[PDB]
Amino acid sequence: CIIFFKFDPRPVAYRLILAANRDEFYSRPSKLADFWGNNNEILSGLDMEEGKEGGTWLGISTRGKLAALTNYLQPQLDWQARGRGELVTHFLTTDVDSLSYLKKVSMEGHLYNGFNLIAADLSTAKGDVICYYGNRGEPDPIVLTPGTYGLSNALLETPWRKLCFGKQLFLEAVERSQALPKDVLIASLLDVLNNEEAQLPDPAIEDQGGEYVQPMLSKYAAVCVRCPGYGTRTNTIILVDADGHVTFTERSMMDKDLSHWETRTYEFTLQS
Repeated sequence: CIIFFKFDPRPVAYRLILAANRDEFYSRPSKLADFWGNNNEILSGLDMEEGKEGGTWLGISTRGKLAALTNYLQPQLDWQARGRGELVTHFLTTDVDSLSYLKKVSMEGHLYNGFNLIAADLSTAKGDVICYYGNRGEPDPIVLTPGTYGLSNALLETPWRKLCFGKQLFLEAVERSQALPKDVLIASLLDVLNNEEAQLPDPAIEDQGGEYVQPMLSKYAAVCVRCPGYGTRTNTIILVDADGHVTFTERSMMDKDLSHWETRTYEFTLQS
């Protein structure tokens, strides 16, 4: 997976520009993004793996909650651990602020396989807040300062070459698009997320992934990952403009087919 986001709580301009790839085994059942929840207020794709249905990796609510998760690359997993898909879902469905929520997750981080979690509260009145915690890094969640961040399958801002390369492409796309309609920005960011140029060698990927990543290395080290049976299945763009207007674009691989894709774009305004 790889996520880039620029956030600016005091637009002088977008409050949030987010571009994310979900990398996963192509066999894992998923539902394309649509609204769900008791008031139809949550927008996200959904995991449909048997026994883990309703988890997700990225979502936003019309009340302004946003969260995102990436797995931490490991040579071996604990198959008895709690599933990570509930971490985003539980934030989106409850009324706990991002920092308090991550503090509670941190107390239980040892119950999951490795993960990175971003949780955000978007409030046109109270001021946006974005926090970060991962259970393979420091124990305390942090409150992020405004800026442009990258997150892949190490920790926040770990300088994997694919992260550094993707971040520069992301920033260039934002700059190229500045004086143009939002459709150009979204198009430019979809192009970034489909860049398959591997950034190698990467000793950091090799060290963290051990033997597991060796047969994947030549493809894993790109923004858009194309491995046998595994790779970039979803491209998601989320824009929040200064007025709280949200645009959510999800492009999804269909029928396990690299030539079949479906993209959905939704618009809504953040509610107070």
